[PDB]
Amino acid sequence: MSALTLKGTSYKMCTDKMSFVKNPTDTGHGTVVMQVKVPKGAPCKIPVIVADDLTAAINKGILVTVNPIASTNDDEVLIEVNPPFGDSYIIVGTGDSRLTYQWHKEGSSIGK
Repeated sequence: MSALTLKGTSYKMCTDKMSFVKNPTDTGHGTVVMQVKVPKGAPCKIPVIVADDLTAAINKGILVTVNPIASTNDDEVLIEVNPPFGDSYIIVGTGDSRLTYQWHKEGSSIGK
């Protein structure tokens, strides 16, 4: 939700081929912890989104740590995210270059 900084407000997009160096994992502390990479051509404030739609038409979840910036185009980094209760797809990137990872939090379609 745009009630906090990094959600649809403004960023210099990454559009070169991103990846997870570590998939998101539910900490039980209210957070989902991942590692991500950018490879070349990309000065960017790395677009971290959370959706129900695989494309970030919805803009559900919050950045728990700082939203980082690729100042070397190969930059890779620790990020934590926070969905609300229930379903999500964590999304890393913009362009065809973006990836996603499915996560459900307790209380909608499953109990954990």
